[PDB]
Amino acid sequence: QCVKLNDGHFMPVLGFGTYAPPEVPRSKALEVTKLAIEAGFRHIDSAHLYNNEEQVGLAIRSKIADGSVKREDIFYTSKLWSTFHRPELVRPALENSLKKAQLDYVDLYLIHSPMSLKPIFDIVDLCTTWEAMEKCKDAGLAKSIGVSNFNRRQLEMILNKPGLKYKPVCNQVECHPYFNRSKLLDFCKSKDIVLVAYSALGSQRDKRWVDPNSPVLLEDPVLCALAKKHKRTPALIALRYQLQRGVVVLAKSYNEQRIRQNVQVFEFQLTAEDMKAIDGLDRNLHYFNSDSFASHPNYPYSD
Ligand SMILES: NC(=O)c1ccc[n+]([C@@H]2O[C@H](COP(=O)([O-])OP(=O)(O)OC[C@H]3O[C@@H](n4cnc5c(N)ncnc54)[C@H](OP(=O)(O)O)[C@@H]3O)[C@@H](O)[C@H]2O)c1
Ligand SMILES: COc1ccc2cc([C@@H](C)C(=O)O)ccc2c1
Repeated sequence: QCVKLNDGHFMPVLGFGTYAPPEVPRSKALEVTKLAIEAGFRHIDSAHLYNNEEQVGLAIRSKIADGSVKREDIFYTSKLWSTFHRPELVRPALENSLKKAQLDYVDLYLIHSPMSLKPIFDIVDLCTTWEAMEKCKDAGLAKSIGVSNFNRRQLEMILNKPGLKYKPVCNQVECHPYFNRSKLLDFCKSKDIVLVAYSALGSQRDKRWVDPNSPVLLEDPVLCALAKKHKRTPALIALRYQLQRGVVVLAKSYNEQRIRQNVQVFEFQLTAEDMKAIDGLDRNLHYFNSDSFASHPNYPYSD
């Protein structure tokens, strides 16, 4: 299934997450992105930060060359990293991501984070960063442009700026049953901005940012009980939850079985009572909980 964005392009509602930590060889991203596309994923989420755009791009070009898909069938996202917020650095950074992937355009280019870093924090008017993003859409470098990790206030700042040409099409944010972003999702729906959920399966629990004492989302007893009722798995319940909320959902897996499993989210439905039960789990838990974000002047979870 796809969703129609506010600029008239379409986004597949289930996306493949490609981040793996540096202990995973870079060659894995090539293999698993091919597996994802063979499984039926058509939306692939990457970023300059992930140090994998060469491999993810090759995987996409590999699947086109062999006839499985056409370029126009794939929705490829990359993200502008926080050391490149100054407007003069935006287009060169996007052109670098395109060169690494060996693609002519990205379907989606996002501001990865509102928290600017020296080109150690920076201060940058994100409205000027946005104006540079609009120019990248105009140039045809990106079909669509959006943001990531923005709160309501930061999103309004873009929506209210004088002479705005393009609204962000989405806001890709941490979102799952323990931090379900209900109020932000309502705001996004009011503005025809799609919410894209990352860490929808509870994150990779990487020690750099996630406390290992935090509860493990896929062990949640309500999710396990719904998995048992539907004869599915807790991951599938958590992905289907987002789709029935009107949220576009990413899922990372580097495991061949689980990659193929995750596309089963299209094969069943949760009832109103099941959705109410999952909505009940919300507990303001963001897994990314680190001094490196929390001390930033533009930390999104300040509101
Ligand atoms: N915009 C941002 O700032 C931002 C931040 C974080 C993430 N993201 C994007 O969102 C993507 C997804 O988020 P994420 O990487 O935190 O991971 P996730 O999608 O929350 O996945 C968490 C863990 O779930 C496991 N998993 C996947 N399918 C499963 C299944 N069917 N059953 C049981 N376990 C399963 C995976 O382990 P295996 O690999 O072992 O299957 C994965 O490591 C990222 O890869 C990246 O593309 C963006
Ligand atoms: C709250 O704000 C943020 C900002 C950037 C983030 C970047 C990542 C990277 C590692 C990613 O895209 O995977 C994760 C969490 C993040 C949270």
